[PDB]
Amino acid sequence: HPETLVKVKDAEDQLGARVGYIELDLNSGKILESFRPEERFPLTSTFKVLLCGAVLSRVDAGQEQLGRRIHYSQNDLVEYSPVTEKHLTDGMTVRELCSAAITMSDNTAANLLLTTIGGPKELTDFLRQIGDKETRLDRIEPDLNEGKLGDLRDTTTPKAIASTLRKLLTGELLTLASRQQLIDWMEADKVAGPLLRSALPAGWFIADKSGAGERGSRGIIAALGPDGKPSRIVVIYTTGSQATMDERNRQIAEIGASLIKHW
Ligand SMILES: [Cl-]
Ligand SMILES: [Cl-]
Ligand SMILES: [Cl-]
Ligand SMILES: [Cl-]
Ligand SMILES: [Mg+2]
Ligand SMILES: [Mg+2]
Ligand SMILES: [Mg+2]
Repeated sequence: HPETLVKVKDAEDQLGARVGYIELDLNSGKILESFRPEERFPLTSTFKVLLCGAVLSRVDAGQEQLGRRIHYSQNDLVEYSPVTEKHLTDGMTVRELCSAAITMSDNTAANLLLTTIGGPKELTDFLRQIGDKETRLDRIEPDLNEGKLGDLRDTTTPKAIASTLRKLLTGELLTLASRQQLIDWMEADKVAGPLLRSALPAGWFIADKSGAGERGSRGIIAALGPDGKPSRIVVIYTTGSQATMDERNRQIAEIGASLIKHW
């Protein structure tokens, strides 16, 4: 909607950075709205949904078990690891790690999951296999969050990741049980959801994953809609801003508020 595009432009002006935006119809994949849809942005922590997709593909294939216990050590622990820092001595199962990575934004959990699949290159190969030609993961947390100028590492485009999320959450890439488990993780309540959840109306469905990195990187991918059922995918990315985190959050949240208002 033009009203949403105005809010995307206002965000670029206020934040002093590029903003990328896409909305897709969930059922058809038709592009409803877009702004800088094929420009590159850091994935930031939005990659964690793609990662758990890859894990679930391996579960479907009999190559991984959700109940497999992963044991790890103190120097696997990186910053922003609220769940994994509670399990150094007992380990965590693969399903516990995906829940932690997606719902609690746990960096160590995502790194351990990356190990389970064989690393960033294997995630990139899985993406290529399912038809995503743009998205790339090169590094693990927190390195992938650096957001360096002119660096193509750990980037996607809004259009590419929107299409990939649609492939994972709908149709036949994952089994129904896997599809439902990924949605469950993404729908689970989080500690704070400033970008879309905070103002989302009661009774709306939302399955989302946000990310924040260095150098102004911020992103969210989501499936959402009224009446407890998703009907659109929205992706919003920015990088480069040196505005405060609160200002960055507020400008992105206004884009979401407009999407909902003019739905
Ligand atoms: Cl454009
Ligand atoms: Cl573009
Ligand atoms: Cl492993
Ligand atoms: Cl959020
Ligand atoms: Mg050990
Ligand atoms: Mg649930
Ligand atoms: Mg809820």
